[PDB]
Amino acid sequence: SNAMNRIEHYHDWLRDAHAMEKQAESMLESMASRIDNYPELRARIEQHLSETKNQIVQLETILDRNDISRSVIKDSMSKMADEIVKGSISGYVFEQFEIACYTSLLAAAKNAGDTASIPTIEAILNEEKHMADWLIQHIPQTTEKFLIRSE
Amino acid sequence: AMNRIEHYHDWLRDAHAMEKQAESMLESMASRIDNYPELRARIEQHLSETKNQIVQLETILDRNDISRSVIKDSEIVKGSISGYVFEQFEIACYTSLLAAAKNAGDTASIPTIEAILNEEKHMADWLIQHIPQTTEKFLIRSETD
Ligand SMILES: [Cl-]
Ligand SMILES: [Fe+3]
Ligand SMILES: [Fe+3]
Ligand SMILES: [Mg+2]
Ligand SMILES: [Mg+2]
Repeated sequence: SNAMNRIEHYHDWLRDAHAMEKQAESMLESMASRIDNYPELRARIEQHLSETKNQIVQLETILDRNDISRSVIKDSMSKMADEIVKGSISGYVFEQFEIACYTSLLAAAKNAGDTASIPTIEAILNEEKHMADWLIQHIPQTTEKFLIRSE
Repeated sequence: AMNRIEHYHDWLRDAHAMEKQAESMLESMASRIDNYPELRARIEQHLSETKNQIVQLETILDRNDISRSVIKDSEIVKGSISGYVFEQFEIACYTSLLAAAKNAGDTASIPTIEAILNEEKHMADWLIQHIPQTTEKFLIRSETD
C-alpha cells in the first residue's frame, strides 16, 4: 500500500495541466497571427488567448494551495508538443483535450480532498466548454466560406 | 465549382484514412484496458461500428467516382483522455464534411455521414461521462498496489 501515490498523481496532473495551458497559449497566439479573412474566428481565438492567460494565473493559485510548483521541463516540453478548415478542427480538438483533462482533474481533486480548488477547476473547464461549443458551431460556416472562396 | 468538389473529395479521402487510424487505435486500446470491463466492452462495440464506418465511406467514395488515397491511408487515464480526443476529432471532421457535402451537392451522402457522426457523438459522450470513474478507479489502484 501507499496512499501517498494518489497525491503524487494529483500533483503530477496539476503540473500537466499547467504545461497544457502553456501549450494552449502558444497555439492560440500562433493561430491568431496567421488567420486572415476570417474575422469572427480570429477574434474568438484572440479572446480565448486572453482567457487562457488568466487560466494559467488560476492554475498557479491551485499549485500554491497544494505547496507545489510548475514543472519547467513539462512547460517546455508541452510548448514543443486546406489550412483554415484543418486549423479550426485542430483548435476544437485541443479544447476537447482540455475538457477531458479538467474533467479528470475534478475527480482527482475530489479524491485527494482538495475541495477548495474544485470551483477554480470548474471555472476553467466552463471556459473550455464555451470555446469548444463556439468552434463546433462555426466550423460549418468556416467550411462554407472556404469552399465559396475556392471557386 | 470543380475546386469545391475537389476539396470535398479530398476530405472524403481524409475521412477514410482517419477511420483506418481509428480502427488501429481502437484495437490497440481494447488490448490495454485491464480494469474497466465496461469501458473495454464499449471500445469493442465501437471498433465494430468503425469497421462498418469504413465500408460506408467506401460506398460514398464509389458513388463519387473517387478512390481512397493510398499514401494518406498507409496510463489508463491518459488513454481514456486520448480516446475521447480522437472521437472529438472525428466529430469535428464529420461536422465539416457535412457542410462540404451540402455545399458540393452530394446530398445523397448526408444521411450516411449524419449516421457516422451520431455514432462518434455517442462514443465521445460515453467516454467523458466515464472519465471520472476511470480516474477514481486508477487512483484507488495506485494506492492498493
Ligand atoms: Cl470568421
Ligand atoms: Fe482552451
Ligand atoms: Fe469513433
Ligand atoms: Mg486552457
Ligand atoms: Mg469513426
